[PDB]
Amino acid sequence: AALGVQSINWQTAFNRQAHHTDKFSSQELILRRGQNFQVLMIMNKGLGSNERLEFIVSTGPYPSESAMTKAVFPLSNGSSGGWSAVLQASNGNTLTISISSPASAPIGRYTMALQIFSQGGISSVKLGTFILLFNPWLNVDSVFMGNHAEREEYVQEDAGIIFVGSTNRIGMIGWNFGQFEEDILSICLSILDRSLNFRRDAATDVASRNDPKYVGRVLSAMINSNDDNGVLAGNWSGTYTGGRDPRSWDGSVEILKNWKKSGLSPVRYGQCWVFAGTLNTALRSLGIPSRVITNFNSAHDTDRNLSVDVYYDPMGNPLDKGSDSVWNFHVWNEGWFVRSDLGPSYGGWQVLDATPQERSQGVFQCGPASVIGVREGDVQLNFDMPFIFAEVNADRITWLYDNTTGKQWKNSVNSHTIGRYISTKAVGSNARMDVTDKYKYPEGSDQERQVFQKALGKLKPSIIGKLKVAGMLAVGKEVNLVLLLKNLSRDTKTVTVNMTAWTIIYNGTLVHEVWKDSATMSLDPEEEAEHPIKISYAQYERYLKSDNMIRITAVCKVPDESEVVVERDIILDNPTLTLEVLNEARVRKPVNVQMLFSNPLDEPVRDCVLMVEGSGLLLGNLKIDVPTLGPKERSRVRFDILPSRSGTKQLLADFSCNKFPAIKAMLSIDVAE
Amino acid sequence: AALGVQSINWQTAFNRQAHHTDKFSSQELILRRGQNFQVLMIMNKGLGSNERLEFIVSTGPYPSESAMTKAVFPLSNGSSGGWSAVLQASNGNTLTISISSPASAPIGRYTMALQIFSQGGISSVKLGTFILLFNPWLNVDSVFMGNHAEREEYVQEDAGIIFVGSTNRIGMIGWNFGQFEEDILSICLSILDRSLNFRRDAATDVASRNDPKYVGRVLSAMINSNDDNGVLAGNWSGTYTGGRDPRSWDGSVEILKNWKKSGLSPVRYGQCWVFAGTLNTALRSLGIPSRVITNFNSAHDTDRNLSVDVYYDPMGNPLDKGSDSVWNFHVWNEGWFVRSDLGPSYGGWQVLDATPQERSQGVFQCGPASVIGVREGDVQLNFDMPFIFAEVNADRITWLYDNTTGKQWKNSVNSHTIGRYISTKAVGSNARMDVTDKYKYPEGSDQERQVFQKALGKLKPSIIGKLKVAGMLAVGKEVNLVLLLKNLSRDTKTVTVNMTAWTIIYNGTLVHEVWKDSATMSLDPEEEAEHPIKISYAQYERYLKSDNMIRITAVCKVPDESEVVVERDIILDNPTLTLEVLNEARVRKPVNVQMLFSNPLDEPVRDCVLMVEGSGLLLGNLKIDVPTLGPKERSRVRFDILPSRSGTKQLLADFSCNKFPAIKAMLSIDVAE
Ligand SMILES: CCCCCCCCO[C@@H]1[C@@H](O)[C@H](O)[C@@H](CO)O[C@H]1O
Ligand SMILES: CCCCCCCCO[C@@H]1[C@@H](O)[C@H](O)[C@@H](CO)O[C@H]1O
Ligand SMILES: [Ca+2]
Ligand SMILES: [Ca+2]
Ligand SMILES: [Ca+2]
Ligand SMILES: [Ca+2]
Ligand SMILES: [Ca+2]
Ligand SMILES: [Ca+2]
Ligand SMILES: [Cl-]
Ligand SMILES: [Cl-]
Repeated sequence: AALGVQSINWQTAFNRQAHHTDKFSSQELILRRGQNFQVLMIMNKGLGSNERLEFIVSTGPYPSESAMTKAVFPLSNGSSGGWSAVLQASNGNTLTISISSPASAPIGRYTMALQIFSQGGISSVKLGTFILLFNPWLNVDSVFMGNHAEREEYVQEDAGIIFVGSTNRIGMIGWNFGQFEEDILSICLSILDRSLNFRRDAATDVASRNDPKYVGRVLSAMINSNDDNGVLAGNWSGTYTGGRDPRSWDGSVEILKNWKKSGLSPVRYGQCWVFAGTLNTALRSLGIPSRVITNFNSAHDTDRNLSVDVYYDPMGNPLDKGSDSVWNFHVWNEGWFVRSDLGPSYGGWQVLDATPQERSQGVFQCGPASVIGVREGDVQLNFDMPFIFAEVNADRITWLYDNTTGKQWKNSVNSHTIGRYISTKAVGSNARMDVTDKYKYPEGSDQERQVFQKALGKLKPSIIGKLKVAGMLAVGKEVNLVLLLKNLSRDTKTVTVNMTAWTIIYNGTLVHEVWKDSATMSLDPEEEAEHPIKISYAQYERYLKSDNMIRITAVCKVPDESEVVVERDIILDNPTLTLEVLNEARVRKPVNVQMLFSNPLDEPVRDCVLMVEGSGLLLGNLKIDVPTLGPKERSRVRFDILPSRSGTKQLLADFSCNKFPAIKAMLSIDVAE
Repeated sequence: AALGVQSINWQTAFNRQAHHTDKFSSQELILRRGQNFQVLMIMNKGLGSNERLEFIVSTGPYPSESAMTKAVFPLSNGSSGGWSAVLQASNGNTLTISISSPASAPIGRYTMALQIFSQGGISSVKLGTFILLFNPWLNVDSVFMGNHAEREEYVQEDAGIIFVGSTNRIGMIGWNFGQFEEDILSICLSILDRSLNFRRDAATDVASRNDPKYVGRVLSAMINSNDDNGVLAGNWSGTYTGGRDPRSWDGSVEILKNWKKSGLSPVRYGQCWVFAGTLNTALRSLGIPSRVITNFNSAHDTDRNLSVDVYYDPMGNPLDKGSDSVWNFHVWNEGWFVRSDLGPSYGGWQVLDATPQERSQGVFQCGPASVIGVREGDVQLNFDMPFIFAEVNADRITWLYDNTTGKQWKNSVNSHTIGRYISTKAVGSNARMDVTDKYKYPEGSDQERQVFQKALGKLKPSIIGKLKVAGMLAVGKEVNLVLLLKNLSRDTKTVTVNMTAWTIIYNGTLVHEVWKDSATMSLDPEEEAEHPIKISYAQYERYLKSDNMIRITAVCKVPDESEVVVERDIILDNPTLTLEVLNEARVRKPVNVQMLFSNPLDEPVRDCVLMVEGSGLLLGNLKIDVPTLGPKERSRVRFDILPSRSGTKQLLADFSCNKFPAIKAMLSIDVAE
């Protein structure tokens, strides 16, 4: 009887454990390239001296050996370095075989078949399928990350922290990456089979999947629905009808599953941190060490001159006049891998940004950009460095613009305001890790100025004032500020002060004027004076958005002297939302939790919805409808979670209502077992 | 100045599109009879009311008006049914003329001249030439085929399917008719100027080219080199030195062009499907709807008694005795046209056979034969009905013959074995369409025997055994069969079993004995016995031909009882050969393809040649030399094809080496615009 296969034991638990892929909820054989895995093949008879087994693996719709998307190798001792199979032992008709794959193999879904040469004939049968990912544990793999602690954080951690807020009050929201949640790995993999690149040339695309630079750039494009039926639809208008307020999301899970479930229609809506969290999930799921980065005072230089313009009118009104803009903050990602295309000094963290800001080669894609290169100003290197360098270190010019006279006139230039407190979650904790020094030389140093010039070269008053915050700033309470002015001349001066307050979106989008006022003051030499700014809840509540941001401006003028513009963006805190576990947490053991929220307003809050999730704590997202809550009353909502993986877990919740959209809350929980 | 032509616009693109002749690669004006075409004739002046224009068309070496091979008609309305010219419009000196031809005009190359009567004189000038073909679109043309799908398959399709194999397992080979390839039409037209009929009387020949029955019969003679320096030299010997193995060809293109390239020397070598594929090409190019028919168990009755004899000796050897013979299968063609010579009930499909088996009027020609007439047994009607009727319905007599005693004796008579699974490619797909019901009444039905007698009238054991296949049959593997015997007697019987195994050509030609064995058995009443028949690769490899067929025979004798003859022809499969395109296919876009072949033998295969072709995919035939391939090794050959016509195309390959002649592969490819 001709040689043949009766069955195959993939020893999935054993291999996935050794390959560090055991956390994915999938039942599939998930492996990482460049590392051996062992299988048991039960034949119908003993391997004959004149018989031969040839293993065949292939990925993509057009597998070919020349493209490395297909390999044929014989069961023969020794490793060719690339694909190979070694007969480790024979017991009866069972063959213990060790299979090896090259460190540079394309990632993705593969099929394995067995060609059998026996008795003057040939037979072929499919053995099965498996998934192959990047290997951060393998020294020769481009995504190699040697340190244990870092690799765990940047690859194995599914709970994260993204910094937000403003440079004056940095905050943070929890984010459920959930790369191990059911179907997430599958969906992230399917993204590559849906890109513009794949539709253009599937054979070439699949072959390029052995490159983190290529995979990274594709994802920075596919995470946004722009140009390719990607995942997230961006919206910075303040009005999110037809979707969800970008701030209500708590993780990447619901986003990706909704994308797939909707037949791949855009998920509405997202803003930069949503794009980043989702991209991070994809990157970590595929094996590319990655983290999320927050840059405050992030500039969008559409001019390629490393300079951005902001405008105000004589009355102190901020204007949306230039195509460029400065965001309170912008979030993006960094992937870890060598850069064979740039050289040995440019490996390490690489910037990747799925937020659609600047078109690259016609489409909304961004990165990878060597962070090391950005710091040195080597903006001629791929990819998108001019733009990225601009985000972290463009100069900022303030202009005065009077539409009535059509006259425009330069006021000042700030070369240190843009690119501050660049942050990312610390390894092993929620602390804030400041990586500003990695993106650029110190502000005020001759070096950052030399680099700026270098980068650009490649691409080409009596009155002083200050806005100070007085007392708590929280949605529901009145806003109290103080404009402090001082006369630094030896002559008494008369200053005319025009002020305004506008609610804004975090990127700078102006929503509405909520307050304005003018005043004239008499200041003797050295005299210091102050003008109080009071904005009631009744005045700002109507036009305040989930960003809880307000732009305060004061244009001060003295006869014969240029205007003095005093700026300040303030952020009002949301009332507190709390989560509490009512007992010890143990895996597979139900634990009661309760949400607490007190309405600080004189009116009730309605249409209250509580959204809860957390990988390893709850399967998917829990949605709970909470009844109208009277003024000064408290809502107590109880629900049960069911831990599934022991360790330090993160439970996140969002509480949205008519007067308070997207109030966030997070609770760390230690699950034992 | 006298009236004269300045230039003429044949509006080729427009007229060919209307005449359904736009697919031919030629630059010439190709038209179909009975349909008008439009030309623009720019004269040197206006057409005077006293001037006159006479058009003159002519075809052949002796253009004659009474023979319809020459026609003179005035530029005046009133379509005289046949040739005519109508002045549709006059703009400046440009005359828009519409020319009509008769539905019964002779096909072929025509010259068109113009006679001008101006200013009391006469001038004459040649306008140009055009090609005129049959018109299956014209209701009054004898080749008319009203159904769209059928006409598209039988006239416009250049990719085909020919069924082969045996009654025990019907296979199929792809064939590239290529009627639209460069020079093919021209060559097919030239065949008519090279026939015995043309050389005999060119004047009458060309005049007769208005008759599809005539054109059809001529081609059935000229496709074979016999008697007239025709195209193909047949060879059924198993040895093809000095030419190509009949099974290596993939189409009619290479064949016709070679015929022309060699100064009309015979192309070596062909067998029935090759003659048929080539004839089919000629028929379709000239405009005669046609398809290829495969008849299994095809009989060659040379005695005209509708009976064929097969002989075996006592030792179980098949013998080559008697003029007749029974082919495992035989291929031929059917053309579609009315039969004015036979009557209203005999139109439709007409048998045409270019394979030289039986001379007709001393020439190797065959048909047309009304298929409807064959079914009815109307064998007195032209042409060659006795022979064709016998091919599909002759009775088979099995004889025993011992040359040592010179004695011969009947063993059995079979009236159902001849003419089975008569098949043709389905319209629009590669499915097998069985047309047995068109050639004869049901085997076993009273009618079938009524017609058989009618046709002939116009011309004038205790042991039962079965041969069964044990395991797969493939060139390289051993052959395993079993002779199953059973004694149906009430008394114990002793049976002597003599067996043999002969490699054969598909037509019955005996090549060589590769195995023989004898055994005597004693079987009790109802007892069943089995005798194993095992033939190793070494035993048959030396005598197996490209046909890959072996004839197994068993003559069982019991004292006082007649011999029981058990027969079984088997087909060994060739090792697999596959083609795979590595991307989408689009017009003018080069796309890579890969050939996959694995050597199953313990020895290497040499002289490896890969032949590839396919209309609309490659211009002509691609020839690739493949390096020697060691045992158990795989050959990885890559090459590019260049789609030139959108639609479903057919790629064909032939891989020949010393140990494996003519391995076939076929791949359907969808070419986008
Ligand atoms: C120079 C004095 C002003 C700076 C510190 C003021 C004390 C508290 O700091 C305030 C916070 O309380 C406030 O909610 C946020 C939001 O924008 O802004 C900070 O500057
Ligand atoms: C009675 C035996 C026929 C029943 C089918 C048994 C399964 C395989 O059938 C065999 C094929 O494998 C073989 O290659 C061809 C060639 O002639 O002949 C068939 O009978
Ligand atoms: Ca996109
Ligand atoms: Ca700019
Ligand atoms: Ca700076
Ligand atoms: Ca001939
Ligand atoms: Ca006969
Ligand atoms: Ca019959
Ligand atoms: Cl998954
Ligand atoms: Cl031609």
